[PDB]
Amino acid sequence: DFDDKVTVGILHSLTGTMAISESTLVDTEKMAIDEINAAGGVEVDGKKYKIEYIVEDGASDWPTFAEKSKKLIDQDQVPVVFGGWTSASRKAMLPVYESKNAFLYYPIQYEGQECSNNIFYTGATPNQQSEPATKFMYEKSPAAGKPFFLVGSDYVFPRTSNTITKEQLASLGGEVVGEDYLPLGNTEVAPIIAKIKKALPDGGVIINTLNGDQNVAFFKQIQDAGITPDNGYYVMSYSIAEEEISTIGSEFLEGHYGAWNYMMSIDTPASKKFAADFKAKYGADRQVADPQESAYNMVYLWKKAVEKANSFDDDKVREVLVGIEFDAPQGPVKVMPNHHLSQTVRIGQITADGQFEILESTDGPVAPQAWNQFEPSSKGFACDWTDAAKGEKYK
Ligand SMILES: [Ca+2]
Ligand SMILES: [Ca+2]
Ligand SMILES: [Ca+2]
Ligand SMILES: [Ca+2]
Ligand SMILES: [Ca+2]
Repeated sequence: DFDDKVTVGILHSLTGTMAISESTLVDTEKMAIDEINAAGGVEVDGKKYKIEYIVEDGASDWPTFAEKSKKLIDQDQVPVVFGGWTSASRKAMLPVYESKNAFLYYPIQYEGQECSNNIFYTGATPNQQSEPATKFMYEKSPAAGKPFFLVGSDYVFPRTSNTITKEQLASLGGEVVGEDYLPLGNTEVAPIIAKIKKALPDGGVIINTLNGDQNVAFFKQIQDAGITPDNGYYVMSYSIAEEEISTIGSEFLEGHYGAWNYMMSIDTPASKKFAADFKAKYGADRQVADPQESAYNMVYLWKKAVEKANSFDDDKVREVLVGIEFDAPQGPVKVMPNHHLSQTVRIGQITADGQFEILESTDGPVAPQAWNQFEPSSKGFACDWTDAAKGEKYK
């Protein structure tokens, strides 16, 4: 059957405000592991290893993400941890993975402005998400030319994302008329609705960087207040997709937008097979979306790197993972010298049944910019972990 076992770590929020988003990632990672095990496992030095896993609950709590990371690295001695969602959770974890010279694989869309030697990324950087989204909302949406109002959670991802949006929209000649943050999990949206009505009396663009289940209150409250597509108000969201939409109800999201690398509505054999397999394993009701596709790819990229390294030692796997390619559900993906993923970019409008109608797509994959080329501190910097004269951040 198999010669031996390897145990990997899985670390995600199964409780608290982020469980709405992260719970389905554990199921997707498990599906990649079960597919790999059914195909014969991972081959190292002529021997077939079964992939086993340990799942730790990060509990929507950043200090918990750091403590569970110490446990998986030092107690369980896993060769990789698949995990994280919030940039807060990842920033709390980063010093653990760096100080122990370990390996986190992180799948979620984020702000960039980071290039850890101890982290690989499958989530969009801003040039693979928010930069094309900003341009599409300002030039092509029904609110083209109108001002932007920024709403997000009070932590590093939304604050950094919105800094980049402000520089970009300034360069396009657009205007920001509002920027408000809610504490993560906070459901009191009424004061921000009053600010939107005063700043955008004739409709416009709302950039949503809310993370986790406060999104439920946000979409329900804005609709009840008449901040709707029919009244000329369009939301572009970066941190929810088909799974969360299924929990909230598509009646609340129809006509709003998203920007992702994978969407369940991609009409390819690879996309249809991923969605069919997920539903066959976990139920007909179950969606797939970008966060899940990102998490799925992590497990297959890791497995391809191990087989090329002929080692589970993360020191060697991290070296060899740069340049690994995969025929993913979204299309072809490639791990770059900056530890991020070249990915295809899609703009979608949410339909009555909670799918994206794909309106804009790149002809092929876009190279990720870890260091943002709109933000003044990062302009002209890159990351390249393959060259000792380059590293984390060089001109
Ligand atoms: Ca739960
Ligand atoms: Ca190590
Ligand atoms: Ca991705
Ligand atoms: Ca309508
Ligand atoms: Ca870069």
